[PDB]
Amino acid sequence: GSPYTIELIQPEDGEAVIAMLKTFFFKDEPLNTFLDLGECKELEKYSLKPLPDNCSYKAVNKKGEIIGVFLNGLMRRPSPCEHPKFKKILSLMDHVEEQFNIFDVYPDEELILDGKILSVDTNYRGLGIAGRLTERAYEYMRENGINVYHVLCSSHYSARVMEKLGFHEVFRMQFADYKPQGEVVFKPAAPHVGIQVMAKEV
Ligand SMILES: CC(C)(COP(=O)(O)OP(=O)(O)OC[C@H]1O[C@@H](n2cnc3c(N)ncnc32)[C@H](O)[C@@H]1OP(=O)(O)O)[C@@H](O)C(=O)NCCC(=O)NCCS
Ligand SMILES: [NH3+]CCc1ccccc1
Repeated sequence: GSPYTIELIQPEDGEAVIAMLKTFFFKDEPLNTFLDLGECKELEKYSLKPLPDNCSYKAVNKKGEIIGVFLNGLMRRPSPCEHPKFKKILSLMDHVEEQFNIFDVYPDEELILDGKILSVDTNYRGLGIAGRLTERAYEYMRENGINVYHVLCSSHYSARVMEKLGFHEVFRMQFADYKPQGEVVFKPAAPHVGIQVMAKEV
């Protein structure tokens, strides 16, 4: 009996979204937790960047507070940062993109939807809000003729959200195996075993 709405995130929402992410995602996404991310303007800018694509969604409670967000942006088929902790995360994301091209799985797709930042207020977890946020994007995909939803998960819990919705894990990289320059960079808490790249054909 905790009602909420699912709404498109507007440009004026940037501040509220960042406030929520700082309380939750910035502290409790597993890589951020492992590194103890702290203040990070670069992740703020990173989070705001896809908003103008108009396919990022917020869950809002009966008090008008944001209790969940899924920030998404369009991702195109490829063709030929001072914050020292976020730099490591960014390098990991570059690395995955170097080792796995989602577009090889979908050779006839030019544009796909990329699920970038997913966060739900701890008090409201286990109610399927992340799933509701994810499904909302299907409406956008259908309107725009987008066929694939790609979500790189750094959490076993977000991977579970995607699995319930019928996403399949098309690439796994275990953190224990990520050793750029020969040494382990990340050792997040179990059950977060690795990067789980999830894809749905909607
Ligand atoms: C990942 C996250 C967005 C899921 O949101 P959610 O709305 O709770 O999603 P769900 O209700 O489907 O729960 C997913 C799974 O989380 C697990 N979970 C972790 N903590 C939980 C808790 N406090 N309450 C209930 N379930 C929890 C459960 O295994 C659950 O599976 P199940 O309910 O089907 O048995 C949320 O856990 C979160 O914000 N985590 C921290 C930030 C993060 O890791 N983001 C994703 C990085 S890719
Ligand atoms: N998709 C999750 C990856 C991630 C982890 C931490 C900061 C930004 C992005």
